[PDB]
Amino acid sequence: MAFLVQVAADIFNNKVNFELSFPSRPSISELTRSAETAFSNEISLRRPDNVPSHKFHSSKIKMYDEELNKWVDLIREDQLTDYCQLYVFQPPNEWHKESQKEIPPAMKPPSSGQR
Repeated sequence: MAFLVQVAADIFNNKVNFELSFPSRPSISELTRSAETAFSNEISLRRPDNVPSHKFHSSKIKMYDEELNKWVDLIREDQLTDYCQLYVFQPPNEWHKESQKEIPPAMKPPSSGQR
Protein backbone atom coordinates (compact mmCIF):
# COMPACT_ATOMS: atom_id res chain seq x y z
CA MET A 1 0.00 0.00 0.00
CA ALA A 2 2.76 2.45 0.93
CA PHE A 3 6.48 2.13 0.16
CA LEU A 4 8.58 1.95 3.34
CA VAL A 5 12.28 2.61 3.85
CA GLN A 6 14.22 2.21 7.14
CA VAL A 7 16.72 5.04 7.64
CA ALA A 8 19.41 4.88 10.31
CA ALA A 9 21.99 7.36 11.59
CA ASP A 10 24.17 8.05 14.61
CA ILE A 11 22.66 10.85 16.70
CA PHE A 12 24.50 11.92 19.89
CA ASN A 13 26.12 8.50 20.31
CA ASN A 14 22.89 6.51 19.86
CA LYS A 15 22.00 4.59 16.70
CA VAL A 16 18.53 5.62 15.61
CA ASN A 17 16.40 3.90 12.99
CA PHE A 18 13.26 5.43 11.48
CA GLU A 19 10.53 3.92 9.31
CA LEU A 20 9.78 6.47 6.57
CA SER A 21 6.62 6.06 4.48
CA PHE A 22 6.06 7.20 0.88
CA PRO A 23 3.19 6.77 -1.63
CA SER A 24 5.56 4.84 -3.92
CA ARG A 25 9.32 4.38 -4.33
CA PRO A 26 10.81 7.79 -3.56
CA SER A 27 13.47 9.60 -5.56
CA ILE A 28 16.84 9.95 -3.87
CA SER A 29 16.17 13.71 -3.49
CA GLU A 30 12.76 13.02 -1.93
CA LEU A 31 14.21 10.36 0.40
CA THR A 32 17.07 12.66 1.37
CA ARG A 33 14.75 15.55 2.24
CA SER A 34 12.50 13.22 4.27
CA ALA A 35 15.49 11.74 6.12
CA GLU A 36 17.11 15.12 6.88
CA THR A 37 13.82 16.41 8.25
CA ALA A 38 13.34 13.34 10.49
CA PHE A 39 16.91 13.37 11.82
CA SER A 40 16.86 17.16 12.32
CA ASN A 41 13.71 16.66 14.37
CA GLU A 42 15.46 13.95 16.38
CA ILE A 43 18.46 16.25 16.99
CA SER A 44 16.15 19.05 18.21
CA LEU A 45 14.37 16.66 20.58
CA ARG A 46 17.58 15.07 21.96
CA ARG A 47 19.79 18.18 22.07
CA PRO A 48 21.52 18.47 25.46
CA ASP A 49 21.10 22.00 26.87
CA ASN A 50 24.87 22.43 26.47
CA VAL A 51 24.79 21.92 22.67
CA PRO A 52 23.90 24.67 20.16
CA SER A 53 20.95 24.12 17.84
CA HIS A 54 21.80 22.50 14.51
CA LYS A 55 20.39 20.46 11.61
CA PHE A 56 21.20 17.05 10.21
CA HIS A 57 23.13 17.25 6.93
CA SER A 58 23.40 14.12 4.78
CA SER A 59 26.79 13.52 3.10
CA LYS A 60 26.54 9.91 1.85
CA ILE A 61 23.70 7.40 1.94
CA LYS A 62 24.34 3.66 1.86
CA MET A 63 21.83 0.84 1.42
CA TYR A 64 22.31 -2.66 2.73
CA ASP A 65 21.83 -4.75 -0.42
CA GLU A 66 20.57 -8.23 0.47
CA GLU A 67 21.25 -9.44 -3.10
CA LEU A 68 24.96 -8.62 -2.75
CA ASN A 69 24.94 -9.03 1.05
CA LYS A 70 26.89 -5.80 1.52
CA TRP A 71 26.47 -2.09 2.04
CA VAL A 72 26.54 -0.12 -1.23
CA ASP A 73 26.24 3.60 -2.03
CA LEU A 74 22.75 4.79 -2.92
CA ILE A 75 23.37 6.25 -6.39
CA ARG A 76 20.49 5.20 -8.69
CA GLU A 77 16.72 5.54 -8.63
CA ASP A 78 16.16 1.77 -9.02
CA GLN A 79 18.11 0.47 -6.00
CA LEU A 80 15.52 1.01 -3.24
CA THR A 81 13.30 -1.94 -2.33
CA ASP A 82 10.45 -2.02 0.16
CA TYR A 83 11.61 -2.01 3.78
CA CYS A 84 15.25 -1.88 2.77
CA GLN A 85 17.72 -0.50 5.34
CA LEU A 86 19.67 2.72 4.68
CA TYR A 87 22.38 4.41 6.74
CA VAL A 88 23.02 8.13 6.37
CA PHE A 89 26.38 9.79 7.09
CA GLN A 90 27.02 13.45 7.89
CA PRO A 91 30.13 15.53 7.16
CA PRO A 92 32.58 15.53 10.12
CA ASN A 93 31.14 17.47 13.08
CA GLU A 94 31.47 17.88 16.88
CA TRP A 95 28.41 16.04 18.12
CA HIS A 96 27.66 13.04 15.95
CA LYS A 97 30.19 10.32 15.30
CA GLU A 98 29.90 6.90 13.72
CA SER A 99 29.58 3.81 15.89
CA GLN A 100 29.16 0.13 15.17
CA LYS A 101 26.34 0.06 17.69
CA GLU A 102 23.70 -2.14 16.08
CA ILE A 103 20.81 -0.64 14.17
CA PRO A 104 17.69 -0.94 16.39
CA PRO A 105 14.18 -1.90 15.23
CA ALA A 106 12.72 0.97 13.19
CA MET A 107 10.32 3.44 14.83
CA LYS A 108 8.04 6.18 13.55
CA PRO A 109 9.99 9.43 13.10
CA PRO A 110 9.39 12.44 15.38
CA SER A 111 6.02 14.11 14.85
CA SER A 112 7.35 17.66 14.89
CA GLY A 113 10.33 19.86 15.65
CA GLN A 114 10.73 22.14 18.70
CA ARG A 115 8.74 25.42 18.91
